[PDB]
Amino acid sequence: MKKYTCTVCGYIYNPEDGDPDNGVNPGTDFKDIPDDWVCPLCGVGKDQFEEVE
Ligand SMILES: [Co+2]
Repeated sequence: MKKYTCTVCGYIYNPEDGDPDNGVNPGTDFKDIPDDWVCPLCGVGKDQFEEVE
């Protein structure tokens, strides 16, 4: 699975780690994260993220 970065603040979503404090368990692909989730650091929505390639 691919890493995704927040293009506003630089937070990296790592699917191996998830974001468990906000209910995103380890092993969750970015596409499967609920669409109301926001960047844990800067608070922007998923639409400001992009695949790290
Ligand atoms: Co951010």
